[PDB]
Amino acid sequence: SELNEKLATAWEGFTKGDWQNEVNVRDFIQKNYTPYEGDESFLAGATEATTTLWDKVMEGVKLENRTHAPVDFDTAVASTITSHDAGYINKQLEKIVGLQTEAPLKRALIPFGGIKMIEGSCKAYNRELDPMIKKIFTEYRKTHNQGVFDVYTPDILRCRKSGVLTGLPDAYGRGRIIGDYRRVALYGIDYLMKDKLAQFTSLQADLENGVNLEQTIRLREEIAEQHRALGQMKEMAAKYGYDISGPATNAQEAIQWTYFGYLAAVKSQNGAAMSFGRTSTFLDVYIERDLKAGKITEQEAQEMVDHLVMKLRMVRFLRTPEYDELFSGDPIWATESIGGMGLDGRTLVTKNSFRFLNTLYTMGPSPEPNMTILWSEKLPLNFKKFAAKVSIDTSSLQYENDDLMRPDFNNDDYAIACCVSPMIVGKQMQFFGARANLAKTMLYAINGGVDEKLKMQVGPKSEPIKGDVLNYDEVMERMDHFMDWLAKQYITALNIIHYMHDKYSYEASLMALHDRDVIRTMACGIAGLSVAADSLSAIKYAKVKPIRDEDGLAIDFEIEGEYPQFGNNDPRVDDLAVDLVERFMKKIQKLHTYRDAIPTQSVLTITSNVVYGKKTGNTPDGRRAGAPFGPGANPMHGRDQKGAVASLTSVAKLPFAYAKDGISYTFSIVPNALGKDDEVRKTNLAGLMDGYFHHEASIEGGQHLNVNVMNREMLLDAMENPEKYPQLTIRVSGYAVRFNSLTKEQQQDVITRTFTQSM
Amino acid sequence: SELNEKLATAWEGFTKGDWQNEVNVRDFIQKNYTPYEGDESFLAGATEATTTLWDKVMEGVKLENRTHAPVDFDTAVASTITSHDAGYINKQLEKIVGLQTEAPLKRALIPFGGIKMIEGSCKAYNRELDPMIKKIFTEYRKTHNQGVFDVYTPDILRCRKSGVLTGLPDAYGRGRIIGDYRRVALYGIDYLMKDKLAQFTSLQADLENGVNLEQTIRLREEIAEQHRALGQMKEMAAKYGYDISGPATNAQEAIQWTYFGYLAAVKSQNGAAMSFGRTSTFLDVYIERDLKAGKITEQEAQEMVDHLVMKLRMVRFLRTPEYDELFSGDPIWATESIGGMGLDGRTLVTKNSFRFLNTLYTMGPSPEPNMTILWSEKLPLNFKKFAAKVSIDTSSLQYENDDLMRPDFNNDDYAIACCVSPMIVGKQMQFFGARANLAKTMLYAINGGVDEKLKMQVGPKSEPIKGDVLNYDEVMERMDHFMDWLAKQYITALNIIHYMHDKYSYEASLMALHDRDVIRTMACGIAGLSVAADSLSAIKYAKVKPIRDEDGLAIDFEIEGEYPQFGNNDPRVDDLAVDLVERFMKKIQKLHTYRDAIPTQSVLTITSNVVYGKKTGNTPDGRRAGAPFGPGANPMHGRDQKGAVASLTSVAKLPFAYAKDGISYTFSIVPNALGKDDEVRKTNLAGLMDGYFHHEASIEGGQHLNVNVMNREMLLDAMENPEKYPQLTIRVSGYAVRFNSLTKEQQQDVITRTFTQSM
Repeated sequence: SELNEKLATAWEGFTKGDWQNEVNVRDFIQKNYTPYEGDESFLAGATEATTTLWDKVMEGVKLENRTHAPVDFDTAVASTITSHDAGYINKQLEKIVGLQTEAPLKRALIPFGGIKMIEGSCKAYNRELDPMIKKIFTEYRKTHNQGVFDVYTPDILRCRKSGVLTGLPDAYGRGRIIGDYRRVALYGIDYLMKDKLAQFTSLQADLENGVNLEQTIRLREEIAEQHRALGQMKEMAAKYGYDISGPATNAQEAIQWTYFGYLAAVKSQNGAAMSFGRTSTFLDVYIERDLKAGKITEQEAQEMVDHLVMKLRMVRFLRTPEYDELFSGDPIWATESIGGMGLDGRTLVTKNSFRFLNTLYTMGPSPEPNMTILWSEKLPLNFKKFAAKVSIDTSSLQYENDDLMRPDFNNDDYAIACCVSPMIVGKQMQFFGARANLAKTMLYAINGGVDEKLKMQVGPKSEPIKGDVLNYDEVMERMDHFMDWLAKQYITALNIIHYMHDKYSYEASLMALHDRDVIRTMACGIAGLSVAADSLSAIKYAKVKPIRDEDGLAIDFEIEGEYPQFGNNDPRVDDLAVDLVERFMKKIQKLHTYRDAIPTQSVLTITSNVVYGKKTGNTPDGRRAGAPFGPGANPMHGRDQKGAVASLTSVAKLPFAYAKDGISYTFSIVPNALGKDDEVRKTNLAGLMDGYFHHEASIEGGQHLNVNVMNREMLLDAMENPEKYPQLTIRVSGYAVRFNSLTKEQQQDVITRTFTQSM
Repeated sequence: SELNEKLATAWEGFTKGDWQNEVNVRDFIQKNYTPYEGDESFLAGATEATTTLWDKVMEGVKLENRTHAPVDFDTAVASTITSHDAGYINKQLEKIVGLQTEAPLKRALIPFGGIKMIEGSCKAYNRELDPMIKKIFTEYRKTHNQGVFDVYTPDILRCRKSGVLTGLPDAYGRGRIIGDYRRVALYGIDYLMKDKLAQFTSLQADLENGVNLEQTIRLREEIAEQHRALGQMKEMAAKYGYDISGPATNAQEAIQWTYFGYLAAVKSQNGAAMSFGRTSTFLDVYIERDLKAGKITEQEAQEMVDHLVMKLRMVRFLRTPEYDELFSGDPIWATESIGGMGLDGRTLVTKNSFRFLNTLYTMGPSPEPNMTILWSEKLPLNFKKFAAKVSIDTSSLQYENDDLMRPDFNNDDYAIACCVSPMIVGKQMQFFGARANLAKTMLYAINGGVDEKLKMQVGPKSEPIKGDVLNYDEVMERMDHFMDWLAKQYITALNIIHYMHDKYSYEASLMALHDRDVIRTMACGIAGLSVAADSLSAIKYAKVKPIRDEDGLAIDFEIEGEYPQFGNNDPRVDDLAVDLVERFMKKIQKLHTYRDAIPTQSVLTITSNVVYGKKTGNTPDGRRAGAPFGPGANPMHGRDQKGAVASLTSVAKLPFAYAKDGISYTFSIVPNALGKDDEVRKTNLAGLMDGYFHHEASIEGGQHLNVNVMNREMLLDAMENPEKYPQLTIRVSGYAVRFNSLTKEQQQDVITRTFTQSM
């Protein structure tokens, strides 16, 4: 009798399945969603409530961009799931409700991660931290930040300072965790609490029998803290007049219930990336049903989605200036995975798939949510064209290869965390690790571990390369060794980091929405792949000569001849990049990791391409000192000159089999390069992607693609006239950003990047 | 190899040894202490400052005893090593300084252990907990209490309620840890901090190499927290005008420095027992030197010791009424190990050994410190007689077998924690476990796990004996099966308990005074040994008729025929006891334990003999329901009737080899039973102990002995006239207590115990 009276009332009309007897969101979707292959013809426009609400919010957004600072934020309250009272923009107009604090865009204090960062923010934005809060989180409640720096080695500290291993999650929430928020809409809190209680009890035997004693005790307490979090979710909702103890009854509640789950998360955790998951299709099941019963109109459907997506555009977090340069544009990464194909061949695309992209029109361009299209050659052409259309009109979408990941996971319910990190919802998470500086690692190989800017020993002491002319084999050999060292220091830092985060900032509310046992990966990132690969190409195909100073340190390089650069579909250099990705992966792969997280790799950088760039001296490839690296796996600025097809082919060659955490690529192409009119552009854009993502047994294919369709001229104009593009949005590294939210220097990077002029 | 000046100066005149190049307090003592074999002839009397100070303090002590409540305590301050300002009794009179709070006897709040207990105290003593403190330690900083109850099993909860496993360290500091406070006097804080930093660095390799990853990270953070604690010790002292960064320069500083180390501990941790260690002889080295240089007089020597011992008489902790009945008499267990013999044959007895016992005269009888004489047949007779004399005059001393433990440890620098738990100072500690109700375990065996009082299924559901007469073999078989169950539940509870204590209440300041790696034992206690052993005798040498009820539940027993009772040297009852001790040990010995603590056992109860007694129904031995068990390993009240030599022989037979955590025995004897005059008494008392402790290759011998020399009549008088015996002190379970500090019921227990009338 797993069919209570409300359960039955709430699920009235839903197809039966295991999902009614156990927690299985995937099954529910499979037995109930209705595939859609039509076009946008049905989409409705914004309601007056929507426009009124959004415009009010934009006023705060303009203030943020203009002042490059928070509109406001807490100074004396420690944020919790239940700490704040309900806040609204206009209670009489919102269909979906919920704010992190009591006021739109006001940022909170999440002290559990560390008190020093909060002080830094207070100082930077001219505000005073409440002395009691400071005392509590320095003497009574130890923070994640304190725990990490109490266990760090001086070597790691040197790497942090020199710029070889900087920006790791030791001063901000680790994130990279997506709780299955859909669960609360489907089952209700009470049902989920009973399920957790069962999970809790299932560990008693092992405990009593001393089986994995410490691991079992840890999991028990975690599940207990999870159970307690679910109860707080209810209290949180209650403050808003909602009772979410039971399952969602209609579309409106399905949306509200799911958002409420996410709200608890962004009210309690600092995560660099707090992704939404794969919810559009799921919610469509409730929308369809209400539509078919004539309980809701189509325009009322969009309104709800709009108000949901609107709240996602309002998620904010207090960050330090240091954080701002590591992750530019006030990012949040409220990622939504749309479309895709099921394992049974039908498309997961639905009307709600369109409703989501339509928020870009209904409310203009927006950086968040980070809407990600799970691409497949088998997608309904109607959808392929419309997505491309939205990309052409807004440059607010990103695409990931569903033909590649779906099979790799052999699951059709996986989502994208942050930029390109895949995970099966509710069953897997990542132990976030920013990225290491691969380029500086090569310089260390040439300078015997001495940093070229600080001139102090950082890497293992060893003899610097002597020749007057660099030689490929020799340089590769020393780099290989220095990469062993990097891998050991990197894993070591992450091991202590995730040990402390589990201890002082366990994300209870998010883990409560996962199975009892969750798969964990140790995601390691690589920055400057293209500067590293080219540098080698220069050395292996041209004559690179080091210019050394009085101490013999290589401070510059002269080049005689030309060499194949990455991104021009030239195996000579591309094979070198493919090789680097492979080496590093095979190295971090041999190290022991905390809680046995499976080491993984990603070619992602975020704004680390800028921070690592200015901390890295002249390199063999020719890049001058202080120059930004390329975003993610992108060729170095302007070096990919053989058009789109070429650059796309080079990147697609990068082995996702060794970069399971994702391979980011930002593609900027001028309007006319795609065609003379939108119909041609839509068709050509789609075509380009089908080729890039083309997955075959002997052709892995590309994994990700940001799509920017614009003219460099337009950006230059924006720089001069901010007030003219309040909502201008652009893809910059695997996520979107409002151009005006960037700094001068960061904009400088963007505008100097490659603007594909032809195919 | 030049010694830093500060060291060379403070160490002027001291004999060289490894102790100057490493942390080795044992070596320092060995190369510098001067053995003493003389008598008390030299002891000086109290100074006027001493008497004035003590009398002032007694006023507060009378208030405590009278009201059975704290004189005062914090309500809004979270205690820390540096949280309070200096407090005094009379700054112009104290030679040694330091109080837990800013006022004599005012108790603090040690929230890290749990907030509920603090609320309970506030409620019981009519005071209001500051709401901010409550909020902080329920929502922001998780406590030990919260963590334990989040992981407990419902079985353990039932055992807790039924009275089979109750009073475990889940609602108060675990204690049983003795930091080598002598280290700060010998080396100074700075030297110790450099040593810790070295320890910290010695773990880096393993860390980087993924060797015991999690254990290494834990130890690193612990050592870091230790290092940070040492620095706080300095700040703490500074508030008193002392700079303890450097080594102690004279006797006065040696004492002050050592106490300062202990003060930090009792200012930061709740420990049930916060023992002092083995310091008297150590301090004598500094006293001798100052004496020989004519820098200090003998009377000035006693004054210092008196002021030190006086502060030890002032240590207080906020406890709940529940705690008060589990550990009666407002105990602290500031245990001092005096005398003993070195491994090289010479006695560790010194003039300071006498100075310490002399505080009993200089300032009257006192429960604290818990002065423990490490007894040896080879002790200078002058000392044996004087100790006995002090016992006869005050009943404030206890004796432990040095001839047994010294060899077992093959170390002459071990101390006694709490009552009878031995440990090599600075190198070993214990994971305290209260005690289990062995008696109730036998009843469960006879009633198939159903609690003979709450009639609920507590133990594993089984069939109760059906016999009309209880048969030993059958009963035992069951008992065995049930002991297995007890052992699993007990170890399981302690495993989670010490896991949480390491997590939420790590005793940083005490561990900072230990080596990098510390030996840990999982100390489990057995209560009601004598009621259990006798009960078996009855069933095996008489006729026990099980008076059942309308469910078959045995709620009483009829006894036909006399039967052997423990404590009368009857191998038929004595051999049962020895066997029980063995069985339980061999059982808990097979279970996996947290951090690999080596399971250990002790026959100790504290006031649990009263709490478990009233929660246990009629037993086969004849004891009525609600009747107190015997303290520790003592025969049940009044059953040992063959005089001293007999009862002592029975107890000495108990196997210390299976009760490594100690075997407590309260021995009370009437004055005339020992002799017609003190000279005879002194000699006879000493003789009794030499026999009891007699250690031979085939005669293990006794381990502990409390010595009470008094007339039951005197106590009866005290009960009626409290105000007449303000300082009356008595041994009650392996520690001392001011008679007036006990409850009516607890006094009731004491007076009904055996008062040996002859030898």
